[PDB]
Amino acid sequence: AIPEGFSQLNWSRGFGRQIGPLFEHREGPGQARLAFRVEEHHTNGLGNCHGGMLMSFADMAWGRIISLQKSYSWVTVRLMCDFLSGAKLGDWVEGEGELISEEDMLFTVRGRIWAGERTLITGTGVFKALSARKPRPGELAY
Amino acid sequence: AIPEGFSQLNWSRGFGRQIGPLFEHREGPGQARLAFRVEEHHTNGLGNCHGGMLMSFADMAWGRIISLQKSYSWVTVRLMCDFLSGAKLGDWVEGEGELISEEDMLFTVRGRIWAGERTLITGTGVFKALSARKPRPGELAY
Repeated sequence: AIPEGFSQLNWSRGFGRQIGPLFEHREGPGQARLAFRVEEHHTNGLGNCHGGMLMSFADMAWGRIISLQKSYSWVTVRLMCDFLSGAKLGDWVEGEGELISEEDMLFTVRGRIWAGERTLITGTGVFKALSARKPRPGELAY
Repeated sequence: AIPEGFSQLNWSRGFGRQIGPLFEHREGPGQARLAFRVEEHHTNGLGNCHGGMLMSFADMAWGRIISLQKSYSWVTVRLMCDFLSGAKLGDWVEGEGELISEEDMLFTVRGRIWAGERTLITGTGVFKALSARKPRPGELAY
């Protein structure tokens, strides 16, 4: 029962699959959102989401902006996260960034991660767009 | 062939196992260091370590300070990472923090992650120590 508007992302290999399952919001309003359900392999072994998981999730959730806007490959240059509250096993966690500025292909994204009415993380990411790649469904270039 | 001074950390479940294998430095000089070898499940599918992996690794590497000093459970309150260079498949990556200050159980740790002579990440973590837990071998309380 995936929350309305979301569909599962599918990787075959690499780090996204290690930390999945992750979900992306469909095209239109809320498209910039990713989500995940806290599962045992996300946790600290004690029923709570590991903060390292939430940072990895913020990295991907907030960088999603650049993918959608440009369909460029990109790399994190800076990531800053303040942790306000925790997530537990089975929480539906969501993440989104807002694109504030771009200078010479450095995109600054202000971001949040939340689980319902609880804000888990507030922070800022700076991502460097590298070069054009094959567009993916839902991206502007697709 | 684990680099001299390191032994594999072993988890049975949870997020550390998802992102392993990780290694910890033996007791004595360098004890505060963790390490990992970049494997395919760490990468971006293109031979390079995902930046989200490196942040998760920094979280655990830099918080290791509190574990060693206190054998307290702890939680990340703030994590800030500037990414200077990338790691590739098969690189031996190491991470360590230096404990700068403590106020009322918030421990501020200045940190680095490196692969040989390359610094991958410089940053700062603030960790909140929560309560005593069972000491682990190599920790001060053990």
